[PDB]
Amino acid sequence: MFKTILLAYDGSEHARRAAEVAKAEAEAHGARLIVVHAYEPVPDYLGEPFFEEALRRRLERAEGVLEEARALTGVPKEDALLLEGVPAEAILQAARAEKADLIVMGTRGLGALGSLFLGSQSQRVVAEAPCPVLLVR
Amino acid sequence: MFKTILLAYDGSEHARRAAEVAKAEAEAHGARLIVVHAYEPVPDYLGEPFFEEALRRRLERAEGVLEEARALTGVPKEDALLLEGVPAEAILQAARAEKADLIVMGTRGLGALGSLFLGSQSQRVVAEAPCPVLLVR
Repeated sequence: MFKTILLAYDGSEHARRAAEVAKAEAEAHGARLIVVHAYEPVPDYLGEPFFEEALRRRLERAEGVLEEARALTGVPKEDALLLEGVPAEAILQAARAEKADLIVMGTRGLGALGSLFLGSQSQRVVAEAPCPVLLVR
Repeated sequence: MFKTILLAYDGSEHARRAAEVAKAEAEAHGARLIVVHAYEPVPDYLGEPFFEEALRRRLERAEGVLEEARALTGVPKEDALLLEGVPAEAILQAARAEKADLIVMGTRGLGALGSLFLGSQSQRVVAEAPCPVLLVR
């Protein structure tokens, strides 16, 4: 059987630190490490040609952030997932689908709303995760 | 150098599950596991002989809960600590003093006030911990 560590990464300093923690946990447990970056879609009230230009830049940056996480953790490309949607929901859906044993994530980052206690996306994952959550500042 | 995993234990089902997680983390990392149980003191407005009888029962139960955690994790007696005071503050003071690398704790338990999102003591530890926190339901 194998254990799976899921890292939520958004390019924030919190997430870089979470990446170092998740790499060490996967190595210590002999577990598979899956890295996920989730991005919200460009809003569709933008008109031509702005929508299309924003769609291209948004995806290119999202892929640049996920490539960074793959470079910091060393996981194969198939294990670095790019999900479009509400971040916490993407993370929780990946954790369920991958039968994750632990989700490692920064205390803050991942979305636009949060407090100095937790970002709104980390708080939703802590409330609904199907496995233990390792929070990293 | 050595890594230290600190387990907060209160005898709740959350804490029993956290104990299984903390035992596996210490084994996987080759880390020292310190188990802490914190209890609040008997209130001193109780009169004689009630105060003294409550003092004796409270300490005996606190030691029974900590012995349970030592039996579930296998740590030596010197590594199972019994602290009297506000739970989260005892936990955070132990984590600082023991240079903890991770605190593993249930999402709920440890005190008298909490919500269905987190107990008030887990929330304070998440807000102030000197290291990453691994929350376990």
